[PDB]
Amino acid sequence: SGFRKMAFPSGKVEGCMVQVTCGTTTLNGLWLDDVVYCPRHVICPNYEDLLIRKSNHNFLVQAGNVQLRVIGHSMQNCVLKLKVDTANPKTPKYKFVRIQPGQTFSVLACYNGSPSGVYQCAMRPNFTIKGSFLNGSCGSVGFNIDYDCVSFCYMHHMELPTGVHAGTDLEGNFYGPFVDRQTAQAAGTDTTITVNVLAWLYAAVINGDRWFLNRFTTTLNDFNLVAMKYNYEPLTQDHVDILGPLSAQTGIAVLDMCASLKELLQNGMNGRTILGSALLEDEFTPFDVVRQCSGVTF
Amino acid sequence: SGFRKMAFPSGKVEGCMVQVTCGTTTLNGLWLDDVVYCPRHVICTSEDMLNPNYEDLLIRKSNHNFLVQAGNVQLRVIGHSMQNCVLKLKVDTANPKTPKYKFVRIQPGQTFSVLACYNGSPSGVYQCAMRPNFTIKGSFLNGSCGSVGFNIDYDCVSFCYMHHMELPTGVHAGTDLEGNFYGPFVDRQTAQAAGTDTTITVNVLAWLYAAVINGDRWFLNRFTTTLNDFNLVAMKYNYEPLTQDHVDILGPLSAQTGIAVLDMCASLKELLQNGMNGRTILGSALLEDEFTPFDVVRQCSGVTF
Ligand SMILES: CN(C)c1ccc2cncc(NC(=O)Cc3cccc(Cl)c3)c2c1
Ligand SMILES: CN(C)c1ccc2cncc(NC(=O)Cc3cccc(Cl)c3)c2c1
Ligand SMILES: [Cl-]
Repeated sequence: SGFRKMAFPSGKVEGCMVQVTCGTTTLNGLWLDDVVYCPRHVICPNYEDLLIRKSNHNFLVQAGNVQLRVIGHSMQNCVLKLKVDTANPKTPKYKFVRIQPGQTFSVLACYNGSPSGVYQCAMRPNFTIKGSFLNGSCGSVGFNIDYDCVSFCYMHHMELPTGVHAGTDLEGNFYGPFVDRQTAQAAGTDTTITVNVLAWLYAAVINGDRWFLNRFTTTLNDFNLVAMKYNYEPLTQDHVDILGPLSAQTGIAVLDMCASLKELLQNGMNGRTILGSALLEDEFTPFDVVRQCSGVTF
Repeated sequence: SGFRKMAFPSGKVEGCMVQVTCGTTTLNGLWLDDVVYCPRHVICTSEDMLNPNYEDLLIRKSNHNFLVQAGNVQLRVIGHSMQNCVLKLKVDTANPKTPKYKFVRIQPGQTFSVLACYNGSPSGVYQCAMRPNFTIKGSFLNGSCGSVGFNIDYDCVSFCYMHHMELPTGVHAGTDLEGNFYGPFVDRQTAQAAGTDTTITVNVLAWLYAAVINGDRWFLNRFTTTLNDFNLVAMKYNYEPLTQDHVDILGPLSAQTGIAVLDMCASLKELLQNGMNGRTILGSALLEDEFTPFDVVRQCSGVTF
């Protein structure tokens, strides 16, 4: 029993974190095989013009107490790839994957190439992440683990004026309409991840919290008309299908759980909590709920 | 900016997790140097749990009855001893991945990271706090026994908890790494219930200072209070008493934000009376008590927004 915001074990990623220094800027790099990946703003913009002026020895890469030798450099979108003379002996089995808004991942926050903490978060529908990052955190990475393979999905680049964070996949493509430069950029209006709130309501039922259940059902169209009014993302048939296993386990149809959610939006919690929360939680996917209520190991 | 429930990186602990098997029971062990630490109830059957005589059950076992598996490698047990509610299995191989470590016993209100494990394989990491009633609100399924709680301030792992059991309310009970239980619990299937839980007042105050550091001041007021008047009001909402030690510990956060501890106590009193009125504090609609003053200083910026 119990339900916590759980991150993947970070060990396989900790063994890849390095410190990258260029001039006065120090940030984090990800060392996989003989390449160190880091945000291209470490050279700071006309990034090709700034990069052409740099030589290999201008990039100082430190792995623990060992200085790595940079033997080449190239840029891929907003990510700088530093070829080093030593392959990381701790390189895990890995993939670079681009995630969708609503999907969750673990973040290993780092400063000076040293991991300081791990937390779980979700890619918001406005493509920002509500992270916890201070100056020096750039280059910290987001990941998921499937079996023994680490899927790297995020690299931290910047903090927006509202305190939320923006970054790229490991191929340097930003999530959201953001650019790596000091300009007037703002996070768009955010919405609630509906399929994740539904998954969290199923987790609450599995853990013995059923006060919000009712005898009613709804159509997908009527639910979406209600959901649009409360700044909730539309629920698609794909979301209904994905919630199938949780529906079969608890005996509560997806549209029956939607009728519970509709009543919670229209009337509130009335002084009650669900899984120790007074707000509807949207940072657990249906897969996260099934995994945490089954004990899958890595 | 931002404020998350943050756990320590778990790598140094993952390299210590092993699977311990005795008869039909399989649970987790912590392999440090040449010793595997695990809950002594691994030697029990479910029938034995009502009134187990661990000394009588242990004397009947030999080294080769304990199967220890580290990854895909079987370790050889060359000795065994019991220390309180933990079993210490001497093995013939020292763990090459043994980090710099200490065994520390924590007090209620202290936080720590938990690496939940099944069959010696880590599945997840989360942050939690030792409740005032000595239980932890964890997330554990069957097979999680032996999973450990820890802190990693600098490069040294301080092990503070080993998971032993789940109480009827769904909360969890366990021991320090010397086998002494936190709370009035026993590793026995008997009528045991968690005592009435309370809110960790000093942690809620630390979290209110974190909110001010991050730029939010809506909950502040023009009042102050005495420590005694604050405690009289706090006890009525099931909040732990705030001691002079707690006031002293909050000193640095008070100096950084410019808000006296008893001035922040007056804001908390008002929050308890009024509720949040549709507002949130650091993205939460409830008063959060699982961040210590030390956690806030470690996570938050040194410059107040
Ligand atoms: C310095 N400061 C108070 C913080 C605090 C917190 C910060 C958290 N994350 C990242 C930071 N870094 C940046 O956003 C630097 C930056 C500026 C312009 C463009 C880009 Cl791509 C990157 C933080 C910076
Ligand atoms: C079996 N099951 C549904 C769960 C679920 C969840 C569980 C979470 N933690 C531990 C479990 N294990 C125990 O509490 C076994 C036990 C029983 C009586 C006394 C002792 Cl010392 C140990 C869990 C067991
Ligand atoms: Cl302590």
